[PDB]
Amino acid sequence: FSGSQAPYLSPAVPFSGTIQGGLQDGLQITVNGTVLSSSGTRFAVNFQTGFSGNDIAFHFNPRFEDGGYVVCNTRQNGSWGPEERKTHMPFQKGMPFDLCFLVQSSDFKVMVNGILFVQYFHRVPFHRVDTISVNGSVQLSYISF
Ligand SMILES: CC(=O)N[C@@H]1[C@@H](O)[C@H](O[C@@H]2O[C@H](CO)[C@H](O)[C@H](O[C@@H]3O[C@H](CO)[C@@H](O[C@@H]4O[C@H](CO)[C@H](O)[C@H](O[C@@H]5O[C@H](CO)[C@@H](O[C@@H]6O[C@H](CO)[C@H](O)[C@H](O)[C@H]6O)[C@H](O)[C@H]5NC(C)=O)[C@H]4O)[C@H](O)[C@H]3NC(C)=O)[C@H]2O)[C@@H](CO)O[C@H]1O
Repeated sequence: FSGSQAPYLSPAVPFSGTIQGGLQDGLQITVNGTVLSSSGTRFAVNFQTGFSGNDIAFHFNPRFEDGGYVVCNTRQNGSWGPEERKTHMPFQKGMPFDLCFLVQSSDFKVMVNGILFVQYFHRVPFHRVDTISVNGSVQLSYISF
């Protein structure tokens, strides 16, 4: 590791932890782990304000359902917005993955196993994000910065 916040090593799922200094343009956050085989049909990574879960700037939510698709959304003052759905599944049940979020001024760039998968254009100010959560059908090796 060569970043500036110590990695969360082998974090238990569900996980919620502080992002030191908050999201910043240029910050890269990696979630590295394995999708579980028979422990649910969904997982999510949430970039959120505090630990309540009612204000999530970016919810990245693969669903092994209806062919496999990924939901991208924002929750503000407790309410979900209109979902962006990509109708391709880049993960696989039982399989290891490397999931990398690069914060840019206009969007998150989301890379799955070294391929840019989606760009989520910010709906709310990313500076207000100070917490990352991961939940659902995954086990994690690390979350790094
Ligand atoms: C004229 C007419 O009659 N028209 C109707 C339409 O109105 C109707 O359309 C449907 O209308 C309903 C409302 O009535 C709704 O809008 C339907 O849309 C669906 O809405 C659901 C619920 O919001 C969507 O599912 C949710 O999606 C969001 C992202 O957008 C999240 O993925 C939600 O997942 C939850 O996420 C939480 C945070 O990560 C998580 O909680 C965490 O869990 C952790 C443990 O793992 C830990 O506990 C932590 O503390 C906690 O915060 C939850 O576990 C997680 N829940 C689940 C179940 O995973 C997700 O629930 C859904 O995607 C959306 N679908 C669509 C298509 O938009 C809308 O379809 C239609 C159809 O009925 O009929 C017409 O006739």
